[PDB]
Amino acid sequence: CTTSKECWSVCQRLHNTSKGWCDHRGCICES
Repeated sequence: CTTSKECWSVCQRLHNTSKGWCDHRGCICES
């Protein structure tokens, strides 16, 4: 990631979800 904003196009481009934020384990994916 860069910040929280690179987890907004991660599971939206893989699955069918929306937003996210970045922790030090990876990207969080919220619907």
